[PDB]
Amino acid sequence: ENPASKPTPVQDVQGDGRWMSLHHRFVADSKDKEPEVVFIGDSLVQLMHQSEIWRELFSPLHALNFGIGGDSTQHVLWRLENGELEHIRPKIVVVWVGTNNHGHTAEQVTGGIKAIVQLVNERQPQARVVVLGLLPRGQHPNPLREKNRRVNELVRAALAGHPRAHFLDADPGFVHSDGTISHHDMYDYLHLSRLGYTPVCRALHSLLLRLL
Repeated sequence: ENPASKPTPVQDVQGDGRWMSLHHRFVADSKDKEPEVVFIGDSLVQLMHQSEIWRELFSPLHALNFGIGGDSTQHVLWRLENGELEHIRPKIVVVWVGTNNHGHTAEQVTGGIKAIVQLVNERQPQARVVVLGLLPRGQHPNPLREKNRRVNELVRAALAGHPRAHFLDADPGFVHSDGTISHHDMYDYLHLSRLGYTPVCRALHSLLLRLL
């Protein structure tokens, strides 16, 4: 198997069960709410909710945010199969995962992303699926930049022929001419500051408004 597309939960090796607590909260959310849009993915999705761009741009859309820090594609796949898509009928599902898939080749990660789109197409066939490109990372040029770039190419190629599947590259150009990423945009060269989220969320919001 491709480990990126084999659904599996995160095993708790620390002891406080926080991952499973989050999953259960999201399952409860889906059970009790009627979102038009659901966002699912890793910390880039999760921390988008810690506003203050979420309330102005995405709350009005009737959205649920199921981002979980540290998740790889297989974790998101498992969550979608194990309750987070139940009791809802969203118009759009936004997917943003793959940067945490350490140990998986770019091809494998792409396979994971395609599995997530397929699952969504099966369980929520009426929904359009938006997949965000993986952002660059690291202060200077490094292998993860090339990897994430390659994933984006392969995913873009994969979704090109997909009527209601949309690939969005939300990168406004975080990697500068000198090859650096500014801590003003990504405070730790991975997670986005408020300043970093602005153009990303702006790009997403526009697309969501078209589709909607």
